[PDB]
Parts: sequence; C-alpha cells; structure tokens
Amino acid sequence: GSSGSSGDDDIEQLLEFMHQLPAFANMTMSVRRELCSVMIFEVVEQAGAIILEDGQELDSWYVILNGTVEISHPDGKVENLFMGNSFGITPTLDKQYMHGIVRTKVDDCQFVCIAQQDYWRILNHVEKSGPSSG
Repeated sequence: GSSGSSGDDDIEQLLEFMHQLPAFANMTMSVRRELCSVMIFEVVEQAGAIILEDGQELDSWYVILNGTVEISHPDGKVENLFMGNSFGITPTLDKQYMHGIVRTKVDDCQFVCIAQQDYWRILNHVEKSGPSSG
C-alpha cells in the first residue's frame, strides 16, 4: 500500500484515530494498540452493500471506520449509525445473533473485523494479557 504515512510505526498513526472514536475510547489505549494487532482490514467499495444478515451467528466485532451504515429490522425499525459507532458482537464470550440486516449508505465505506476470543482477551483480564503472535 503506497500512501503518505509512517512505516516503522504504522499502528501508532492508526491509534491516534482510534482515540477520536468513542467506541475505541471506551477502552484504554493499550487495548486499542492490541486490537490493531488482532483486527482485520476491510473496506467496502460498492455502496449499498450488505454487511450482516438477519439470523447470523455474530462471532466478529464490526466498527464503522468511515462512511454511514443503515440497519433494518424485521419488526419494522431502522437504526442509523455514523462514523464512530460500533456493531457486531460484545467483548464478552457470550455470543449473539443478528436481529436485522445491515447495509451501507455510501461508497468507500471502511470497516474492521475482530475475533470474539481476542476481543475478550484484551478488554477483559484473561490469563493471556496480549495476543500470541510469533
């Protein structure tokens, strides 16, 4: 990826942005940096794309990095989230099921996927402080 940004310390540059968002602020910095090491990089190019379907075993945490995402419910409700909001699963081992259909509102929408386990091994106080990457 050729883009104006530091190399030696890439995560750092990204961290600064993490703080900007509330969802990423709810947890101390350390947790943020750790997540960046256990979070996937994904960005939807074609707007109006489906992010999650109704009745799907949510096992990964999603966070709106850029763009707006609209959520639809089977009952007749439609939520509206904006850059900064979070959705997907909770930091608790407890799993959950999607109760609606998510769809982007604009193009060039960025997002991030984080495994539950790693999501409950950082924020929480599990035996392993950080992820094992070696």
